[PDB]
Amino acid sequence: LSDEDFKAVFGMTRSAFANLPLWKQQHLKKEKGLF
Repeated sequence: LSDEDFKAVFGMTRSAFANLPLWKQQHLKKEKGLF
């Protein structure tokens, strides 16, 4: 994903996303249908 894609998809920056606990990364992806 591009940096702006991360912002559009997750409502936070790439680095912010990568800094979340893994359960939370997984949940934020799964609720959108992502892997």
